[PDB]
Amino acid sequence: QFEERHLKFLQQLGKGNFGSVEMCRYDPLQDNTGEVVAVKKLQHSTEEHLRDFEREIEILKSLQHDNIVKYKGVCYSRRNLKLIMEYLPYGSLRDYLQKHKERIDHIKLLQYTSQICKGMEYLGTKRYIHRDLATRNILVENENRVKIGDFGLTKVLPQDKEYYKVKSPIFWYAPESLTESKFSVASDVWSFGVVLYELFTYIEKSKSPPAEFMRMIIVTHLIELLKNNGRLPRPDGCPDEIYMIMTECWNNNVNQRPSFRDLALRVDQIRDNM
Ligand SMILES: Cn1cc(-c2cn3nccc3c(-c3cnn(C4(CC#N)CN(CC(F)(F)F)C4)c3)n2)cn1
Repeated sequence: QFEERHLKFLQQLGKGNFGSVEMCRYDPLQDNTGEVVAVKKLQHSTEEHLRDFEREIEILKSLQHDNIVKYKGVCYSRRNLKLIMEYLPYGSLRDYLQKHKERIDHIKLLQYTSQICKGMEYLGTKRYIHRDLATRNILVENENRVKIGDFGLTKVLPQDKEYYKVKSPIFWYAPESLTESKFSVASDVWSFGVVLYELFTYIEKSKSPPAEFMRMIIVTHLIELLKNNGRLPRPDGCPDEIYMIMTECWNNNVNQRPSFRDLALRVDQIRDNM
């Protein structure tokens, strides 16, 4: 339990469609000497958004893993519920890699890739489908650790099904998520391939998945493009096996995409060889 009176707004960290993350000092002693935390809150007073936010909070609370942002608790002002989590001083991987592209080499990129795989494999064991796997949702803990930092779109698989139908980051979506709104471990694997692309292009704005797909061309055009095996290009200086991994994640057939256990095995091998 966290007291609103002891939660001191420090700075804006990020913003989404219906939420925002802030850096706060949590100090019961009242002299700004306590612990710095990250706080997620909703933008406005809504019921459909609030119901989704409560489900998201219970999803995060249920997760305990080295590569998943740590849940700390909740803060009530009932409405207006706030999610308290650990603050990761280096911020998003999307921004971090854009800022330090000169200093980060392929071994480091493969270290981050492996950790994303491990975090994803753990989601799988819980039957959770992330649905929003992108570098913007990965946070940097330190130079040797990244964590999946947001679960706003995360769904729980039905007990008897390998997919969840929910009626959007379209440039990261698998074809069946675009055509049939079907989300699975396999569509999270497709999105992982897009993350691998993002990392090996060092977040070059002109080479981003929206930039590239729009040049190759909206949901209707993207469906046709993917059906005709239009794909993101090979990033400049890409190691051969990393491009083959991307290609395999992007198979139109759900059943021919690799597993997260196997991606972790393959990425660790490519990294060890270099
Ligand atoms: C120096 N520095 C540190 C940070 C920092 C630290 N932390 N520690 C926890 C979370 C963050 C974040 C952060 C930024 N964006 N995000 C999100 C995407 C994701 N992970 C979640 N948000 C979703 C919505 F709540 F806004 F809806 C966007 C999170 N930024 C920014 N600059």
